[PDB]
Amino acid sequence: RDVNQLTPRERDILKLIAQGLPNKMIARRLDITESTVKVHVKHMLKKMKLKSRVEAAVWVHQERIF
Amino acid sequence: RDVNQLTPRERDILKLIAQGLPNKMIARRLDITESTVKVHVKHMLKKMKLKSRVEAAVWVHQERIF
DNA sequence: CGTACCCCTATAGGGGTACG
DNA sequence: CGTACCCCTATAGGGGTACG
Repeated sequence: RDVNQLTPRERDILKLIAQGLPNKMIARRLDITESTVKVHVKHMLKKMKLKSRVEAAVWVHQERIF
Repeated sequence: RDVNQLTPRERDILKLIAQGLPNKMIARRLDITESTVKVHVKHMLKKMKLKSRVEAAVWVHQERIF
């Protein structure tokens, strides 16, 4: 499970997720549609082999990735 | 925002959420139905003024509640 | 309090295609 | 890659009643 294997934008989303933001807020924050955010989210989840955004949030904090 | 304001069972749920577990898994781990888990989660969220289980997980880690 | 439902809407997520 | 949608099911959440 390596964070370097993610694309920049995927790391942008993971960071906002780890801060507790719902997809709609992440979209407004990055000024892109929720649709696009949701695409990055599932790509990130599959790559990192995580089952949900909460697991990604927890993982990011436990492993102090950011 | 104080963790002591929650009931014991609500802290039980909060801990499992901060470990990234979905409600169904929390029910099986605690040996209660998913319905009951959802009640505790709902109560916990309102009392702690959190908008989602993700904010609850992120809060627990940032403030090192547990 | 903790248990376990009911009702409903909102959010998330997993597959796909398409195109600068 | 990043964008933005399509499809769908799954999960989450907010209100309620009930009862030992």
